[PDB]
Amino acid sequence: FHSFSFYELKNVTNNFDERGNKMGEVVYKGYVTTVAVKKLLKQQFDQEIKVMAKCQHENLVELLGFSCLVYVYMPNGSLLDRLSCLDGTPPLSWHMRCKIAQGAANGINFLHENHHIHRDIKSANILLDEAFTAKISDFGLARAVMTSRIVGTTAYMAPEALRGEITPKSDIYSFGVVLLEIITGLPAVDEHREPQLLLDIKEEIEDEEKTIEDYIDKKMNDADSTSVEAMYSVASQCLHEKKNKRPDIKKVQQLLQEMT
Ligand SMILES: CC(=O)N1CCN([C@H]2CC[C@H](Nc3ncnn4ccc([C@H](C)CC(N)=O)c34)CC2)CC1
Repeated sequence: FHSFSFYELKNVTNNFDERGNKMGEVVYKGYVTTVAVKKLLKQQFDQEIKVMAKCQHENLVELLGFSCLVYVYMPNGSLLDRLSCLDGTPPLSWHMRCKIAQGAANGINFLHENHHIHRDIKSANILLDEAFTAKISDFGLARAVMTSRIVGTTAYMAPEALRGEITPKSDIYSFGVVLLEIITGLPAVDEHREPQLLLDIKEEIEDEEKTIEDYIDKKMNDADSTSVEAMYSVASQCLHEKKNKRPDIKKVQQLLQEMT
């Protein structure tokens, strides 16, 4: 990685302009080569560099350098934003959704093959490059087992992860939630919606209260029941309450390939 100075990153962000250079959180839009600057805690900074040095893959965001963490800028933002058509972007087609799901699984496979647990798999952490290729980001919580500090997004977390367990099996559950967001175009949690949690639609379908067809994102024109049901079957297997009954990432990756 390339080592940068604080002023060397201050003026590229136009003196950290909150609008306009602010992307979110804090993340700022600079130029070196279009880049994403994450200004931060110190413990999570060191781990982020450690994971990025060993983990290089086409389905993982690339770290450019450090100071502040600089990444190559993903022109099509997050999968979360694209699924909600944020800022007027056109809906993702079923064909693109399938490639994104496959790409995300390839990224998680690489992390797991290298004995790494992500711990924060979610659609906000799946970035999209110039060709809409899935790029897994945010390795600040990533680990190479119990914990007193329960971390992550509750809407995506496995039951054992909320109880304090750290296991690659929890990454599988979280990926299952992402797969449901891809099928439905719905956010994992919505307080102004019934059911509030998306993972709960699995129960509604299993109890025959509703069908998968009832939940298919209506903002697509190219979905077919066969591939939609095959992705839902993967999502359902991933969302097993018993961690040992979930498929490993290699089986998920295998099932998503047989889908196309
Ligand atoms: C409410 C509203 O307007 N928005 C629109 C903007 N949106 C976000 C803002 C951050 C953004 N992050 C990144 N973009 C591009 N490349 N890139 C490389 C690494 C990173 C990040 C540090 C990691 C990450 N997982 O975010 C990025 C993704 C889209 C929030 C909702």
